[PDB]
Amino acid sequence: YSWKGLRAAWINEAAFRQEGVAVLLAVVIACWLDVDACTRVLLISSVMLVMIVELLNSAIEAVVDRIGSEYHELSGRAKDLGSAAVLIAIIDAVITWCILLWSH
Amino acid sequence: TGFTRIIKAAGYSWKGLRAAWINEAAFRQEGVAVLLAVVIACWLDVDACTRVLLISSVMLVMIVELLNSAIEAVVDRIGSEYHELSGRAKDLGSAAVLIAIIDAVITWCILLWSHFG
Amino acid sequence: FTRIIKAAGYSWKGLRAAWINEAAFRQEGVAVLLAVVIACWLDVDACTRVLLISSVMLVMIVELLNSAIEAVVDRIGSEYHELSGRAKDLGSAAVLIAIIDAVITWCILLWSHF
Ligand SMILES: CCCCCCCC/C=C\CCCCCCCC(=O)OC[C@H](O)CO
Repeated sequence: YSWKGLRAAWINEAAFRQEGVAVLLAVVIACWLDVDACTRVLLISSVMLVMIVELLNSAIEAVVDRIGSEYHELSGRAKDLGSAAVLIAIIDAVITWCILLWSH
Repeated sequence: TGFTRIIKAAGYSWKGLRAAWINEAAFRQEGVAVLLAVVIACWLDVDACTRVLLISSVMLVMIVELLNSAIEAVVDRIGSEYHELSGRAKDLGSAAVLIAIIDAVITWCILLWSHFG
Repeated sequence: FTRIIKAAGYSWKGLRAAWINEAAFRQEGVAVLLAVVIACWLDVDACTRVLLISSVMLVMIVELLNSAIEAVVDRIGSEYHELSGRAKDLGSAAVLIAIIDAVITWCILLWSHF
């Protein structure tokens, strides 16, 4: 269950690949710069959160497709809603870094 | 076509935000509360760590609520095919949102009560 | 206040159902209680105390959403006879990242604290 999903998300969508490399990249940047623990955590928790949400949205997209092939207005709403949840996570993480980084 | 997809899903997301605000009423109310909290945190005299924690905590609520709205949208969709509905998934979704708000409340209280006397 | 009690009730019904049905959620429940007690016990600043709790809270949030997704699939697969756990896999991956995030948070904070 755990690892099975992580791989499929990495093989299929760049939206997870781009954030995936970002997560690794963010951790490196956080550890290199001399900041306090709270700042170190907030920078990686933000980027990892986007990955967390992206995985959940990817689960939503998977269910919608399994049910039917009809272009229904409710199922289409679901994939859009989940897509918005990731957007906020991206926005939140971007806002997070900018606020914290502006010191440096 | 990677550059093209950047605006593709941007359209989906923006359409999702519109869809949430119009249909979901709980998203409307929390958004009011959240947007207020964000502005307050943006004008509060606090450190960057405190400022982020104040904004992120209420932002998560919006993120969770959106996922709950997506989940409910699937249950409501499936409700077309099958007559009976436990509502067990929707209850879990509501639970998740609750914990988010609880977290946001606890985060704010702890951060303020320390920052303040 | 007309409908907000109903919403909260739904949230309670879900929490109680998750506590009984899923024993993994039971483990995460104590983890939050632990995090709260540990953070309040140890002499730490507000920002650190929040991050310790918020991490474990985040896991619990994701687990509830994951359990909600699984509850959807378990309704579908029961009647469709179609059994492809693409959703339960991605859903479980999302929880794992929450776990990892909590561990790193607890590591990074406590390592700089001591
Ligand atoms: C350094 C701090 C800021 C960066 C780190 C935090 C943000 C996540 C990383 C990259 C954003 C670009 C990659 C994602 C591109 C869009 C993905 C997308 O739209 O995915 C479809 C849908 O929105 C969901 O399923």
